[PDB]
Amino acid sequence: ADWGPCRTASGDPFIFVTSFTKNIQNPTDNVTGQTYPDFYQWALGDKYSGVCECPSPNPTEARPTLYKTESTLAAGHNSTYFKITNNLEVSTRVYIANVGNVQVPFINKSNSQPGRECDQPTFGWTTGSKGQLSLYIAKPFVGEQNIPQTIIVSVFGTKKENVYSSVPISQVLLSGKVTVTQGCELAAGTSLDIDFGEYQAHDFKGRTGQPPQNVQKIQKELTFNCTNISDGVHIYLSLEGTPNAAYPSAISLGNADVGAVIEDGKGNILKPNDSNSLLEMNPGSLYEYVKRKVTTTITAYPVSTTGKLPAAGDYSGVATMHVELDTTDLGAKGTLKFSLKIS
Repeated sequence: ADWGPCRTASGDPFIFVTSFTKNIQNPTDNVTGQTYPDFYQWALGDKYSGVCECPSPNPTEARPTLYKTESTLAAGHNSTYFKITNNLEVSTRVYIANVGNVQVPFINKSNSQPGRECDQPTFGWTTGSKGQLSLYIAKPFVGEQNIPQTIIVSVFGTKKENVYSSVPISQVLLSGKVTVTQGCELAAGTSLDIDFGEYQAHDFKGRTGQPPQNVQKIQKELTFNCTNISDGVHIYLSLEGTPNAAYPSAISLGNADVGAVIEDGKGNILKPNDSNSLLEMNPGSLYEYVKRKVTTTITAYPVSTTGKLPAAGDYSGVATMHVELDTTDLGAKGTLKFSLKIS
């Protein structure tokens, strides 16, 4: 006997089913505060039957339906974001006819469609069927996070401002998956010239597969800033480059008789274009949840490839560093540029 709350035909809310997959491509985006606003929108084909309290089953007046939403999740980082998992938060908008996509929570939003849905349930109710979700990283995670089926919002309806039932007319069930990507980048400000300097041609004579007489070995420290790589993963350096034809352990210097070698300081040569030749780096320790600094030194020097007296000239060559995980090739991270002078 007065305008009041709406209910479904059964009394139990109608459940709308939603889901998404978010794949975060940039490793470094996996950071506290990262936000994907209004990234997923649902536009569902499901509908339900409903009826409201009214002063009689066929009242003289009509009234529009007013809608309220409430989050069914715990509070997140502000009044419109709510915790969905240990690491993720969500914010929602729900469509109300003749209003728009209204930010949850909201109250007393009118459909501006006066009616008399007061007697037997009527068909065609859709509130809940359309909405939009925003995702927020509260804490970064490694790998993937699966959001199991969870009710995230309750929709209530009424014919009387501020008078709502404790039982919603509809709810929104969400599931989904968020993934992150492993990555490493060479530290900024790292120069990649390796200048072997000058040698007399006679320094290489008769020294096949070895460095020259009076060799000045070059040492270089490499630091990679890696993200989303858990302990237990081995992280290697590998070289992409043209091997010397006579001595393939060496990188081409555009001369048949001399070449460039990179090794680990212990005589283990990192051979170019050889998928079995890998230099295991120190993977460091996680910090800021998902970051780690991965380091190695390399030792470089020219070698005689043939034992023959090389011609005087200015020689150069290149080798592109890759970082590989176990392999997964994270891609080219910088090109070493070799120079050698033979007088």
